[PDB]
Amino acid sequence: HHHHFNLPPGNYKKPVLLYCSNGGHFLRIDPAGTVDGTRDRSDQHIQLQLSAESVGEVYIKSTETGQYLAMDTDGLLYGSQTPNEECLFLERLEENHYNTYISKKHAEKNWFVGLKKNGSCKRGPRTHYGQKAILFLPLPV
Repeated sequence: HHHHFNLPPGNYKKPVLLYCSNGGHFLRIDPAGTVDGTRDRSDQHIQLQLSAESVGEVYIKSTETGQYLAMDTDGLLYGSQTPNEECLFLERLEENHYNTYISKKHAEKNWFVGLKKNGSCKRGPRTHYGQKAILFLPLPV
């Protein structure tokens, strides 16, 4: 393990919005496979369903399009039509409160899912422990 194992409470029984407190955006997976954040809670591409592959390891899927959130070899988030190794994330508790998602494939490099204040996704190498961009709260739909 390259990381701690403090896990968040709550389960995967229902779909959630992944809210980034950094700029106040909900994680959005566009039908074209594009990923970013939006502040519009009426958007139909921010509803996500998480599922556990192993304890603490999850897939994050758009309920609207069925796409899986994934992080590519250069650190960019994208929507994948099929589940692959780039779609698994280590879900952890952070600052005793928030949920963070580390790319399993690139866990040794500490590449996180994160949104900037302007709503754009952060590239894996630009993320790290301590940033506000990596902190999410799973709000009920």
